[PDB]
Amino acid sequence: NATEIRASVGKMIDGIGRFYIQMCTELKLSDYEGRLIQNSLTIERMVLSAFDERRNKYLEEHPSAGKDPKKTGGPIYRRVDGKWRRELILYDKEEIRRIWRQANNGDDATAGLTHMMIWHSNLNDATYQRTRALVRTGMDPRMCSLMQGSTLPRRSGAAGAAVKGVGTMVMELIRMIKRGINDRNFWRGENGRRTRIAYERMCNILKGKFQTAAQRTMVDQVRESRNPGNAEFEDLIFLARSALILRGSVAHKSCLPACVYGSAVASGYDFEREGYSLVGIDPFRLLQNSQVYSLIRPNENPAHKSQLVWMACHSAAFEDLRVSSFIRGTKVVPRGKLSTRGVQIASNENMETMESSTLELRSRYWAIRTRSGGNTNQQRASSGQISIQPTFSVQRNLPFDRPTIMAAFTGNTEGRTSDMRTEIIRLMESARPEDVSFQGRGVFELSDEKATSPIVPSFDMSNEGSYFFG
Amino acid sequence: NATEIRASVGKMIDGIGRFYIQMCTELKLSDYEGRLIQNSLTIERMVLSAFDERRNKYLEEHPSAGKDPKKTGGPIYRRVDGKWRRELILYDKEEIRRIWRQANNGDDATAGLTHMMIWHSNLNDATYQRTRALVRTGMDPRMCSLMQGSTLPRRSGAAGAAVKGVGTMVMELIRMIKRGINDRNFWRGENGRRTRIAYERMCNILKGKFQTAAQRTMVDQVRESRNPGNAEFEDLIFLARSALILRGSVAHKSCLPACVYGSAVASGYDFEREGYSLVGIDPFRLLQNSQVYSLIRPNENPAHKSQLVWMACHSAAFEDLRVSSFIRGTKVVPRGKLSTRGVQIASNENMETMESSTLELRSRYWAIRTRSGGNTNQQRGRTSDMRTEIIRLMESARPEDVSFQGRGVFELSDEKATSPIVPSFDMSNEGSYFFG
Amino acid sequence: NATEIRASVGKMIDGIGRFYIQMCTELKLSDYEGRLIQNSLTIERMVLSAFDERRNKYLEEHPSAGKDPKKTGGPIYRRVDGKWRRELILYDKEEIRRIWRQANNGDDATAGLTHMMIWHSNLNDATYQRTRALVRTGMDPRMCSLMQGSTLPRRSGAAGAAVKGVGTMVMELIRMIKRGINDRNFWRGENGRRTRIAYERMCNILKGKFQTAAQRTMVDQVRESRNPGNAEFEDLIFLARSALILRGSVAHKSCLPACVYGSAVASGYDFEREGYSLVGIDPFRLLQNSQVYSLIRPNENPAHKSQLVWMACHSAAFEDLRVSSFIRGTKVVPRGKLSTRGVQIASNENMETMESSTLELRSRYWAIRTRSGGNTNQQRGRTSDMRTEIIRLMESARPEDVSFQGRGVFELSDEKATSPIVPSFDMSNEGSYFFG
Amino acid sequence: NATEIRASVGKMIDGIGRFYIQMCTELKLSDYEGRLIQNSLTIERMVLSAFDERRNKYLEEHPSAGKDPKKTGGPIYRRVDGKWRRELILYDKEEIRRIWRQANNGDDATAGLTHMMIWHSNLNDATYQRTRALVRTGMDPRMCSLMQGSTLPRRSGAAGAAVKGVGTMVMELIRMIKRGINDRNFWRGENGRRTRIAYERMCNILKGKFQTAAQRTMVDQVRESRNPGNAEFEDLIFLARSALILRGSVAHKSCLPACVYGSAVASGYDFEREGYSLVGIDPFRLLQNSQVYSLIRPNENPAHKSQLVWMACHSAAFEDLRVSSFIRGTKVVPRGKLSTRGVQIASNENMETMESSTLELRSRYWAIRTRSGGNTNQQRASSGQISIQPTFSVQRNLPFDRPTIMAAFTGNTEGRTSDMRTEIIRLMESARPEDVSFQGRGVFELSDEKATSPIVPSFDMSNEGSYFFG
RNA sequence: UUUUUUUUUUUUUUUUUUUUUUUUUUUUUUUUUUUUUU
RNA sequence: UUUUUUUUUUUUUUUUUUUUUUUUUUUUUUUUUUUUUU
Repeated sequence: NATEIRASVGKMIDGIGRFYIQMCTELKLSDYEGRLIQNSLTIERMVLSAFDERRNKYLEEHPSAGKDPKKTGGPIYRRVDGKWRRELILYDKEEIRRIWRQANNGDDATAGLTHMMIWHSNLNDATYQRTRALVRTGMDPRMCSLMQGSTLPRRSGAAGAAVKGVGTMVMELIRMIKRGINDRNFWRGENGRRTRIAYERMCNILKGKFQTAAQRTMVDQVRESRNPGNAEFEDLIFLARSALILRGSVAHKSCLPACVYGSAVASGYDFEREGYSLVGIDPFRLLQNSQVYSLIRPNENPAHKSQLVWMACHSAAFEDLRVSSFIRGTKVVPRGKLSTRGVQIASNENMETMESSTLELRSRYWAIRTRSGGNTNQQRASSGQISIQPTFSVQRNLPFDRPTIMAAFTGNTEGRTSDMRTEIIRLMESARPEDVSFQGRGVFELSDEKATSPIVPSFDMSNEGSYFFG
Repeated sequence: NATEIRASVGKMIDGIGRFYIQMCTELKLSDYEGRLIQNSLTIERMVLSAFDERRNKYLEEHPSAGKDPKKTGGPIYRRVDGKWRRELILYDKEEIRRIWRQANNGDDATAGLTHMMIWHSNLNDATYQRTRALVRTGMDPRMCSLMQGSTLPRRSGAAGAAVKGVGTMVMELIRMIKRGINDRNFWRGENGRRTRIAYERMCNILKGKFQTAAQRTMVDQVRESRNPGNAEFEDLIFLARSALILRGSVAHKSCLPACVYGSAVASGYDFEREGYSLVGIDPFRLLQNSQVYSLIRPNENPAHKSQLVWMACHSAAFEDLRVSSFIRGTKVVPRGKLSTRGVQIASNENMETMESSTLELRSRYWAIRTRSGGNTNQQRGRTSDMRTEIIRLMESARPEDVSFQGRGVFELSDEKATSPIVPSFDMSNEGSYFFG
Repeated sequence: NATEIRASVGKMIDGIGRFYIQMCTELKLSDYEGRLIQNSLTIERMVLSAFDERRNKYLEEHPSAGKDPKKTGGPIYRRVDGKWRRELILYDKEEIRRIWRQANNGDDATAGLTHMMIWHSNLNDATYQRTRALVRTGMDPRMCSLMQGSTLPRRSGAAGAAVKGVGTMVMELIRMIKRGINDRNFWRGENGRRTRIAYERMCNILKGKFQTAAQRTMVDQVRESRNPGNAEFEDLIFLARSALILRGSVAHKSCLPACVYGSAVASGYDFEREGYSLVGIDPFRLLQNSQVYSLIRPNENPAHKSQLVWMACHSAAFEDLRVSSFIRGTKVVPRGKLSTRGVQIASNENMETMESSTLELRSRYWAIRTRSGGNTNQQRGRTSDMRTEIIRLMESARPEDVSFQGRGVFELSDEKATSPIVPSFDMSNEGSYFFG
Repeated sequence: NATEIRASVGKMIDGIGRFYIQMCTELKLSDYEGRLIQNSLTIERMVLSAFDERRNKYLEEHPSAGKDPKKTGGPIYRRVDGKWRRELILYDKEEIRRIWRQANNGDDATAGLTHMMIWHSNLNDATYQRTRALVRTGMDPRMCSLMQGSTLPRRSGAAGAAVKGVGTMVMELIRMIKRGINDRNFWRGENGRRTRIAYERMCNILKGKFQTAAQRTMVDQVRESRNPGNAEFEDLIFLARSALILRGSVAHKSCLPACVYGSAVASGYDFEREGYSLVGIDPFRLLQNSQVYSLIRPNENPAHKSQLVWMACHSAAFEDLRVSSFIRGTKVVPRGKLSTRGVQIASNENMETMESSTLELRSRYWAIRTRSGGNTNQQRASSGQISIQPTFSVQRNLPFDRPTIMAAFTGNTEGRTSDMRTEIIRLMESARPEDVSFQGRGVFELSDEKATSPIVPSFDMSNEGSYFFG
């Protein structure tokens, strides 16, 4: 059943919106100031810093960074008669802990935490990607497309684990492998057992993420190494560059600004009654009647800022630019010529230059965002019979597929790293930049609610560039 | 003597046909509607749901699935002036229990039950095979050929046990082994004793099914493990992949549609007098003058549907395609390019698109279907030592060894197995593989 | 350092004595009634029934035994002008929980709980030993001497675990082994893991209790059996009958009546300041100026009752009678001819016959009670190979080997263990055996 | 609790009495004829022949003995104006089966069957004992005292098994041993397994019956012989002659004539309400107001017949004659000079000589009949310590009882047949014909109901003879 | 001439996947900024 | 200087027993009668 999931997510987002309402009440902010992305961003880093129970425990025993008992940051932006001023207001965690507890009807609301931290990961992926760490591990900077959910820490649950990219897992596992190579950390102690456990948990997340059997089997084989040394490093680099084309089925969770939920809840649009969805039309239509204000530099233009905000909201920064333009209806400028900077404001930037203005989020069309992959790799061992059974008593031969009969019996087991790299190469050669994907699905219009009739897009606009970076 | 067996099976099928006659009388169906496979299929799931005494006892204590006191399903298809309509008519078990009791002259007729449930297993094997469960147990999907009688539950008797495939038994035993591994279920209690008993019963069924001494001995030694753990899992997987070539002597019971028997009985062809057989010419000649109507989708073609129905009737879906074509006289299309779907109709499919038409069951020739193995086998401490002889026998095996010496395909006009004709195919590599 | 342990035990017993003072205040009992053992006994079963959190949780889900929400028993004995009357006054646990919490300065005082439950175990061992269970497990009734701390449940900590006898652990482990033999209880579930854990905890307690390397090694090897069946049963019976002579180093915790502590605390003798000890002179000198009243049957004599009470207080019921007589200065009658019964009074006994009188606890001498073994041990693939060395050590053992060299019995007037006097008994065979 | 057992036995005897009422109704017998022991005796052999399901199955496949489809015997005695006549009326089993089924409220009433068959065993033991079979097995005729419950077949349950004597079990086991010696009957077949099972069931019944540990252990040891040959024969004969003095705790079930229950039930004395007991005062007071008529030969005297009937009712034929006389208040004549014959009438005896008269069952006193033994054997291994533990740290010896320490360790196990016969002989020598038993219990008066105050009997009447046979 | 046993929740939307899927903590990092520098 | 874990019904009439204890069938016997006879 899907009604229960819809009711649960509706209750969750209703609690989130009511917490936004109460923060607006408590902060004594104006109507316009309640529609600013920066305030929600700072408040949500406060949120994560209050539920980072692991870091809370680590910092209680580590009283450093000067005045840091329980309070961090808090750069609240406020309006005086047109001008803007930032105040470093410090909030302790504990009162906000209870205000959450009262906001979700006595519950912890950790799922909502996962969605906000994923949405921060989405905005981070949209704005800046780290080839710095990608080459710190030595991997080439060609794979920036697989840094989805990179900023997400381990503390997130299965829902958070679903949206993390393959390359994010590759980076996380190489970090552990390099740490275990630097020092003899895999001893029989509890630390070794726990890092082992986290390792197989991340690995079965990986093998769940993939779709074709060959990569799943080679990930299974990679596990057989009890002592991760150097060979597994290139093994999993080969895994990553195979996933470049043999991409994993990674979900795309549609989270929206802290305000958008608050404005919707304030108007009385209860999500529990009519139901809510995270993949369907829902986050699209809530943005159809949403007003958002944002802060812009004197050199920054708002036209690219709105498009980057739409990137961050719908996590489409790693998609084809042409498709995003089609849903937008307007051309989406790649990051090469974006005359804008990061959404977040540096702590040293002055305030006389800063100017607030609206953001455009309206899109002409809407589409479903499933956690599926492209259809192209379909040529190997077609599932079929190997033996036959005599039904009629007729003097005839019994056809046996002998060369596979030896293959099943071989000797011990089967499957290797380079052996399977051979089929990786074969499949890559079979792959073409022409294979059309997502057959049977199309882009839909806003006026339709039940997915009745789509329109098939068709682009012949040469080589405008389907590459957000470079 | 063979006359007594023939008389018994003739009486049984006569009772079955008379029950078909009475259901036709009671359902107020027309002559054409009495020749529909779907009606017989639904009625026979009603049959199994009425004699599933174990499930009856389990569901009486488990009142779930909404309105389910005694009645399940019942999608009866009916004609209005060319068009078709399904009615969800619910029948309770008990009245049909007594109608059976009166249909077999006061007897339970459990053997007939076994043949109908086997025929459902035959149609299921013909239509869809489950690599889903085959890989749920982790076994590779290369052995779909040994899923014969897979849908058959344990409740069937020895006659039902004869036709179940080796792979079906492998799946059933691995299920029990995994259940005993998940929890400490082999205690000295009655449950452990009874599952133990069922285990040796299934195992001596297995060792009866095989023919060569080596596999019988290794099955004997697999029994010596009082605690089935993980090693026996690969042991019996090796047994299965050895039976891939060293196939077991599994019977092929020739059951026919619920209607075919009813039409034959209605015409007055008493089977007790002239005798009946389940392996010989009998089910062939009854189909020589049988008319069958069936329901077909607007995209489905009837040409492949008739061949699939012949598969289901004669359980030849696991045989060589070339031989089935020879008896048919027409080419039999493998499942790779069958532009058809399952015979059974989904509960949500609309009725304006559905169209009824005849099915062809005539075959140019007839052949005996014995429960023997290929002549190639006659030409040829732990489990691994015997695995060595398994490997050497597999190496000795060739894809050239001709089997079934001294037997041939026969013509319809002959009744006493007088003179056959030797077939000979040189048509390259058309493909002797129904799947793939 | 030993000062911290002395301060801790002094604080603990001071809290216990202050709780006794407050119960005397709250119960409105007279001065004489505050010196009765029966009242303290009933109050301390109330104590254990209030901290038996496991049983509290088990009984909250199990509302049986009629009126048993939170209150059990409570047979308070009171005096009217010489005569005696029992009232079944029921006290709930929770208020006494907070009165404890206020009695130990906001602490739970679980250690004191361990000492009171051990002292109940000491009195139980002094009064009655169960050959009933000893033969329920089938072990012979010759080993009644190793039933020390038998009544102690698992809930006690390491201090409680120290005083439990070897035979008590043998009984507890055989109970678990028989339970695991009756049903397949060692599955991979959490229950099996937890019983496994309790098993190695009890086993390393066992191997800590022993002194010679051979028995420690054979206990180590008994662990190697992942599935405890029947062989381990006789293996650990052999372990027990080896510990009959190769005794384990089991402590003897010197706990005293609930009143004795209360009278001492009431007089103002703070134990924190001057320090307190559980093994040294301390419990001896507190009894040198302690007055105790007790209830006696019209047929029971008080002379044997006082000696049995001294047994219960100092846990000397399993020691040689001659030594206990030497410290007493008077002959100690063995249980064979004790014309007395159990200290506790049956729920049906009438009250007109019951008579209260003093008890004598004065002893002429005092001695240290260490958790060591006899000096005789220092003078000296499977389980059977080590059983061979067990047999040869038993043969090397003699009933003549004198133990405890370098230590002696001391006089009361000395406080710092200056000069002892060596005892010497030549009084034939008076009988060094409390039972039989 | 004892109330439930009392209610169950009361319901059972109420059903029995109501069945007696209905048989009196159906047989068209007079009031006097309903108080005849012979009619109840014949009817109860009909009862056992109707529930002997094993024999029913054996005789259905064995149609012999002429006219014997379902009907056996049935010598009903009737009065014509003073004279007596027997009619061989044949009743089939099945209708009486349903009349029972309706008499116990839809139940089978097998327990009542056990009590009636035990009461037949009691009367048989009172009247005639078989030294014929006792010497057929070769055992001497000195042990006629242990033939209690000898006629009881195996079909009885645990309640029936409790009252069977030790010698009865000895005879039953020797029969099986001789059968297994004559032919190789202990094969691995089902028959051998089932006779094995019956063997250990009879043996743990035996070891439950005994009281002293030595005989229990030697019975345990006798079991260790997987192939019962000749040695076990003398082994169990030694067991029997040891039980001659070391008697087993065998119960004495107090069943009464078929009529006595019927007369009590007919008068309206419901046993369910006031409760009923099988060991206490109950069967005594029901006989205090019971009238019984019986058939007597022209040479037989009724005075000894009444005493023999009291023997049969209370199963006191194996007790001391002096005690039975004390409860009677009149001298009880031993079987040596009883000028009477068996209660049952031979099939050929004429009817002109037969005369009916009353029977006396009144007793001056009453006593409890427990399933306990005599107190005398109490001198062997007095349960006591073997080791000591040092409580005080004193320089002293550690007393160890070494000769028993070797005995526990010995080598393998311990206990034999002749080895234990040695302690049998020692105990027999310690036994005396003077040891008084049953201390703390006494004979009671009729007027008391709650066992308040007894009177101690004392006999100094020389050697009148405490031996019913000889 | 070879045979009707029952043990705690499954399945006809469909033909080779999906299963209604989840808050763990170990010795110093990061919002001056967008692909280097430590 | 060595430590509070919980898994389906027990126990203070009392000191070494008792445990509220149960319808299985395998090849020919027995009521002339009470200790022989086959």
